[PDB]
Amino acid sequence: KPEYMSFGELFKNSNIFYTPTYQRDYSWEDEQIEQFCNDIQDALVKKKSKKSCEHFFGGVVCAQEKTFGGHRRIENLLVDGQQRLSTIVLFFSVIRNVINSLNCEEDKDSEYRGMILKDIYKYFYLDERENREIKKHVRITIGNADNEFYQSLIDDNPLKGTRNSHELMLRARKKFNSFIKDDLFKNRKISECLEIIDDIVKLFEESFLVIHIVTNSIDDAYKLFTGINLTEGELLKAHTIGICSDNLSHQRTISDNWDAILKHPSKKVTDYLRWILIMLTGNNITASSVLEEYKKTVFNELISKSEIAQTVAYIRDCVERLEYISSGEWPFENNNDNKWHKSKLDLLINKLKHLHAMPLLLAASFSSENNFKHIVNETSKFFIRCKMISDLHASIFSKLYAVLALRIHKERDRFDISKLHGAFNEILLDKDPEDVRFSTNVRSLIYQKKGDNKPIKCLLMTIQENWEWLKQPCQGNSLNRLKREDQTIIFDFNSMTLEHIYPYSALHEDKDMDMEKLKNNIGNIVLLDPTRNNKNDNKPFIDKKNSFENTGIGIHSWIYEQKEWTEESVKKLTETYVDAAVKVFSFS
Amino acid sequence: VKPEYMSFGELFKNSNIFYTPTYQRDYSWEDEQIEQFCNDIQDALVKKKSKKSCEHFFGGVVCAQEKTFGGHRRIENLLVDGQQRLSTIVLFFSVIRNVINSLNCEEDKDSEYRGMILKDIYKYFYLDERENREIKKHVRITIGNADNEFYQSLIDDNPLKGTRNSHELMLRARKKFNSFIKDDLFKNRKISECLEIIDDIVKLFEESFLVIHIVTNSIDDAYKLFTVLNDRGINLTEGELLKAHTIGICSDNLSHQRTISDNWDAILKHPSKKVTDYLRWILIMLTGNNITASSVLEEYKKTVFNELISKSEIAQTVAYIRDCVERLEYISSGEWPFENNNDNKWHKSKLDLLINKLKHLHAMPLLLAASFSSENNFKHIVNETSKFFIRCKMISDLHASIFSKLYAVLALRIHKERDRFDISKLHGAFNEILLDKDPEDVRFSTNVRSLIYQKKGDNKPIKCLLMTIQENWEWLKQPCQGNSLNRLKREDQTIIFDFNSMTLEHIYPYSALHEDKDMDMEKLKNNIGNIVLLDPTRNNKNDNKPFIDKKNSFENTGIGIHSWIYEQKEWTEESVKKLTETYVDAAVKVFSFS
Repeated sequence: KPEYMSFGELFKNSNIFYTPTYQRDYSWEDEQIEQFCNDIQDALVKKKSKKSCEHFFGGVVCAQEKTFGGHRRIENLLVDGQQRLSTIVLFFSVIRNVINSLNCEEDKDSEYRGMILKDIYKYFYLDERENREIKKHVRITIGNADNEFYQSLIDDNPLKGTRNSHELMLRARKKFNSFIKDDLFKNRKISECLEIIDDIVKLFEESFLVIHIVTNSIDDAYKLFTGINLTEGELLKAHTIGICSDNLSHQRTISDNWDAILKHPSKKVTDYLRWILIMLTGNNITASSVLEEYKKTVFNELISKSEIAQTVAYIRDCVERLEYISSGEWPFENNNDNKWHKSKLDLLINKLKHLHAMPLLLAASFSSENNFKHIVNETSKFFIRCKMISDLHASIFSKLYAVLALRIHKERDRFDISKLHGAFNEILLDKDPEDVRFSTNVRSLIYQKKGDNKPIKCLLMTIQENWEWLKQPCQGNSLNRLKREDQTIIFDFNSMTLEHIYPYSALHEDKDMDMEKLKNNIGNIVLLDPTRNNKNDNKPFIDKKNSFENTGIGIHSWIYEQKEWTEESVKKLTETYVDAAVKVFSFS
Repeated sequence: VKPEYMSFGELFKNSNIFYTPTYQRDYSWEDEQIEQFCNDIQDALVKKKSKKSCEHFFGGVVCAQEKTFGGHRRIENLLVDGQQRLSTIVLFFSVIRNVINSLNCEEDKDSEYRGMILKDIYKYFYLDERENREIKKHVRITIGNADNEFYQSLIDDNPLKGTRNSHELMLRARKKFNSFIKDDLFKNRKISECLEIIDDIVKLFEESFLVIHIVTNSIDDAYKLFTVLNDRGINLTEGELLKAHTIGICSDNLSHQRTISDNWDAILKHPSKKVTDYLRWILIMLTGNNITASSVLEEYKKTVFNELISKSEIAQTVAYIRDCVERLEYISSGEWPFENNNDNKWHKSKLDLLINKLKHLHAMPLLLAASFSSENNFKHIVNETSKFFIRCKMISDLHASIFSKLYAVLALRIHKERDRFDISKLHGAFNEILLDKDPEDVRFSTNVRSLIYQKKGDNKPIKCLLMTIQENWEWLKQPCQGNSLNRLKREDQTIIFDFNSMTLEHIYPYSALHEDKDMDMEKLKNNIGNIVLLDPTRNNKNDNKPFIDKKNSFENTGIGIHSWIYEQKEWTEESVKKLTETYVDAAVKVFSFS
């Protein structure tokens, strides 16, 4: 059935290729350039026996093809594949330059070299006659920052080179020379040497294929895979400037702000833009539709008052913050010690990798620093209960955080914390009526023999930090809990100690054969004190009691009181945990 | 100059029969995918009231082979990308069809506008194969083993009861489509108006909602078109693809097919990214030749899953692949892989640093191979690698390819040598790189020298440095011996620093009161020569006041550089210069492997 075409065919036909405006810099590194050569050689090797067909880079995606509006005969707005075609040309400039310097005394420069040279002419130029003049254009033109220098490389008279991409090209060529001269020519006579290049020419003609896909617009091409060449950032840079046509001032402001955004690499740009939008709109917009939604909501004509110019600058500022918050780091200046909350932000996204919260936090950062502080803290507690302890589907977070994120964006410092609780509370009533699913889970928590034990550690740590408020006689309201919570201790999971009250590993003297069934149950587990008290304990309860004498951790009191630790005392702690778990992870 | 497209309707007007590949992944769209599917419909409906309503959705339905000569129905299509979009159209029409089950016999529109629109839309559900004697109408979309049972039932409006999370998603999708047409669209509309929009719905899926049908040559090829950067409704990964290829080799010994099939099943439990990442890091370990993401499918096929290796080892490897995948589940998130009974907390903290705090994923093939070595060899690698990464990436900024070969080769050597590997190899390996990229330590040295305190960050670079010289201080001081193995033996493991509670003090004060504000010194204030770590426990810094009124901080403390600082009379530009050199010197010694 299917129709495929070789790379030669792409250049055989009268095609001219050119990149989009805002085409990203060349990005092929040695990993790509080696693979490009080794692909060749596998197929040279296979030549001796079996087939060399390779479906290279299936898909050279083109966005328009004007036969009367071309650059020369058929313009192609290359959306994906530019690198490959670009380098292929580069590679052939190397084949031409190596060959041209071969000795070639007898019947080669006379014959075979010239026959090879006409067959690759097509990778460099396309001749066209108007009357008596043979005007001839180049077959591929790359990004604006690069093209000038690339062309230089193809003319084998390179320019100096002003940036990374220029260099990345220079190395690929350096590598190509080594690949032909050293790795393929090796030790061979000119006739043996041409024979192998004639096979390279023939590979690109017959064996190396792609699917040539034509498309109606840049956006449609782009939609085929929603980012070596174009991100949403580049498309928005373009759209956004195109909106500010008359005002040549607003443009330069915008171009600059986008360039600062586009510096950062593909994945992070797109992910930031998504998060930013989710905030602004208050909807869990899907990855593909981000490009579309940006234009419908944030960048449009009713919108289009050169507010867009302001918004672009707002995007940058958001990006500058996200570089802190995406890596778990505090967005505000360091003076306020604020270490305890700083420890939460790190926990929340470096340790538990709860990125969903991002638009929340971003919007939070545009509120007050106290707000940010409380939002981070609480949003942890939520995530812990909801997905560390319970295993709810993450879609719980999607819609919740988006409205919140939006709320906070409008309300800023007049945003009040209580909104967060009610918000969290709603959701938790719906999915957990009487704090009964949360409870059953906390109850069925087992210590892990291999983990860092995040889920148990999160639970203990947090109740401990909200212990004082647990034992305050009445009300225990969540807003009071947030005012009267312990921030003096910054718990490190790496140095946290999780004690087995009935010992983890007991020998014959310690016995209790059917207490062994009980160990690992949460009820047989306490957070030891990491305050200077040093937890070098392996023994039975009676022996190891000094561990709980008069220490900073709340539940240690009642653990001391026990003359012995039995099946029943395990049940008695389990419920104490399960209880405070509920009061401490509930919201009002 | 005109490019080809086709609508979802044209797709279905032809005599197509769409099916998924074997092992096609479970249905994965959630409320954000469907809330978009719907908002797409209404905007086009709102744009119908003025301008054009064209819209290129899921451009790129990609089939793998075609047969019309002899078909189950006329034309059969193996879908490798598109299924999920096409499936929630069949779903969404089934929902319109039950919403035209609202007004029975009602006023000359049933046989006119309801019987008609039923048949104009009949096409998404069944394709009438008239056949030799008996009419055989088949369903026009099939979606791989897990769902198809439950799915077929739902469109019919005779739903089964869910057994998987996927089953719920479709059930939610149905339920949300219900609500849309009745509450968003039909909301106070004369049923004449209502039919008018149901009708104008089909017209979009006829004329306005386009795609690009691509026909590929093989499944591999269809997948190659997705080699780079697509993330929604993944129907396959290298994992699923590899399961077929590996089964296809181990077929005529069912013993292997069952053990194989169940392992990949266990593997393929994990979400696709983790799967393709894990698969690469293992291949790298198995070859010692770090290989482009874009080539993992093939390099698995001509290396560890070839025909000359068709020795039933294949099934043992696939099992091994799963051993690794279990391990990688821990290491990947910085969590210790061994039985954590034997405390080893300090090294645990270094793994969490390396993977969760500094994010040096490049190391996974190395870390993985080491986990198959002694837990000692593991301990030491995580340690020494964190040293090398701090040096090369956090302080210096050598480009990440440096690591790519270095680790690939090391991971093999560790895989091959196992528990009788010796650390001095890892040091040598590291040491060769530094002899190459930084022969006389001058690059690393100046980078250290020009480290500045950050007004906003966590200061991870300066912290990585001061903690690490701090932790190796009794070795920096000893009557000099200078051996990397020596350092490793003598190294302090008694404190476990938490970046969140670690304190960086400016020796000349951060914000100095004018009475104490020397101006030449301010040009230095944030330079590392004026920065020191503080005893985490014990003393806590709160004070931005002058050196002299501030000397109590260093007196009899746990951290070595304090002794010298205590000994000063004043804190001059000259004393700064001196410290810089000390830090530069400590670094060069603590961060080398000779």
